[PDB]
Amino acid sequence: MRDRVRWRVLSLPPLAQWREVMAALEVGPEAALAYWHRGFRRKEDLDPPLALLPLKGLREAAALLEEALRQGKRIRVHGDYDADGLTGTAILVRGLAALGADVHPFIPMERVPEHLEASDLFLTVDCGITNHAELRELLENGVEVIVTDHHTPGKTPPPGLVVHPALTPDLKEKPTGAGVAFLLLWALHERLGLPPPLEYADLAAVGTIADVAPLWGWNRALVKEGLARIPASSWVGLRLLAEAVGYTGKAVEVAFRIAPRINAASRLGEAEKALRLLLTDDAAEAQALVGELHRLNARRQTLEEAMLRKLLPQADPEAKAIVLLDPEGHPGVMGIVASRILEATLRPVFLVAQGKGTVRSLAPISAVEALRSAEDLLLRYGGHKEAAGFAMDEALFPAFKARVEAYAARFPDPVREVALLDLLPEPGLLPQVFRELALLEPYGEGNPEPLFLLFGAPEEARRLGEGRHLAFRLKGVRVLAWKQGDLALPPEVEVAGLLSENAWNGHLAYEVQAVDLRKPEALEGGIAPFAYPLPLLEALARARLGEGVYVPEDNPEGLDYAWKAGFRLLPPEEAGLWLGLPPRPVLGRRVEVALGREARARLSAPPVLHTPEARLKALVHRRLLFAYERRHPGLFSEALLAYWEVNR
Repeated sequence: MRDRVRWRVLSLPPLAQWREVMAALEVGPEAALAYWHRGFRRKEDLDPPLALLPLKGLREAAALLEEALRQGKRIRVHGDYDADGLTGTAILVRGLAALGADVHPFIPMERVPEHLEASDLFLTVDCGITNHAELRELLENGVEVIVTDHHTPGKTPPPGLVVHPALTPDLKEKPTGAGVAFLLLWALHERLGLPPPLEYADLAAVGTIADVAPLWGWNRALVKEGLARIPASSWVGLRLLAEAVGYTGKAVEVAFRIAPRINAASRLGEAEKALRLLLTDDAAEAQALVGELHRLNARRQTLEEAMLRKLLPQADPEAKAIVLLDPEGHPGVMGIVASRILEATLRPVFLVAQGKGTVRSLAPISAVEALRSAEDLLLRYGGHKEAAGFAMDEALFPAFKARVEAYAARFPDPVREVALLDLLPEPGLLPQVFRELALLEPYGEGNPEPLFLLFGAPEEARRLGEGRHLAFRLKGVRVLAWKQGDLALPPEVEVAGLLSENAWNGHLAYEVQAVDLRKPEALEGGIAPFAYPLPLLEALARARLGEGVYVPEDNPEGLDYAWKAGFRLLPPEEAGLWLGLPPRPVLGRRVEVALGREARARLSAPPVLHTPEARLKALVHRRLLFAYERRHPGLFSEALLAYWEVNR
């Protein structure tokens, strides 16, 4: 598990593009790197337009709804029960009610006859993509059907009007159920001559974060609009839930504090509670409902901890697959218990409780493809590569366990990657870099917060507690971390951490929150090697032995000791050993390079005149020294190409 983790330094971009990004966006090289990796290049990519995505079927549904409203038809909004489904349902229910629609909600064939008597138009939120047979509402008695969902569409769309992103050719946005609900309300507003329903973007944003959709393009735009409307929401229940959790406008707070409370209600059978919170305009009742979700959340956490405690100490080792059975375990919390086991384990995880099953997988193992490998054993099932679910008679557990364990063995051990943006800059530059990274927010599925690589010997190390937690400094910057089993740092450490702005007592401190920490190891990254870092003393020996060598015109102080000493001086393109850097590229040259220690060459070590693209050259220089000291051919070679260009 803690041996199947790889650290990769992210590639450097072409310097002409790098500079293009720095200029537009107006930022330094570190932030430009992150921006370039996430695809942001014009000032336009940071604030995409929140516009009406032209989904396929959207206009017809909008027309169909206009008709429903004018003709006073009765509408039933049938939504999914997770946060995305509930916020989407609230969007449509509040939205349509505001326009004089006769509309009510409904949240989960045996119910089809109820839907029939109670409704003229049937609106599904984040569901119904493969509910064909329910074609009776369409057939047997004239009930109009509108389907809005974003779950994997079957081989053929179902009856009634369907509004699905993955059914719109081209289109590369990935709106969720709440997002689609939001677009549909928008389309209806266009038809009626009304302005965009921007006040519903907070509800849309919540659902969007909850369903872990990619935070880019439209999704990114939508969330920025919504995160900002939350503090003064038009929905007192959402504003009150957000304050209860100390919301400060950050997407991470939604994903981890707001949506979980809504989901807890649902997973515990009290989903109407969460829905009502989103629909009431009475603050008193809203206040009370927030207490109720707080109690449901606290309950879900309690059960989740008990289950985790019973299960984690089990079938984990190096078992290709983790298949555990907990008979009396609550079905509503096993999904999160699987994820926590999966993370602490880097192995697919299968849980079964009260005849229901959940799967959390990763790497080359498709969660749903494992289940398929043992499908005749299940009563029902379905999912994707990372998450899947099923029902099964617990009697078939051993058969199931073996099947899926055998299936996972058909693959290589999963390996977790940690993506490094770059070396962390000198402490003096941390503030500006942090402010420049700021425009990347909101962080999330789309774009994760960037990590930096700090490297050195830990000083002023001080524990804070009686284990794990500690603090220390690496080359002038304070780093906080949870020493992963051992405490006491090796003589030298490598850290992958978040650059933090820690407010305390009215003053700010910029330091690193380690997400991972370890004894130096081989780093992934760089381009195809051509320059191989060679230690200075080793290089001078060979030079003295008479090897064909190269010493650049700069620092003729060294080029002198060479003449005096009689080195077989040669031009860089033909000598296989360099004691310094040539001014212009020399490729097609598999060579060995040395800088020194006192070497004038080693003066890629002095600072400059900051602020401008001087900060660029400095990042390149820091890199060269790093790759040189770590004897990393790829990173050195890559850093050397960028060095050639930042000097042209």
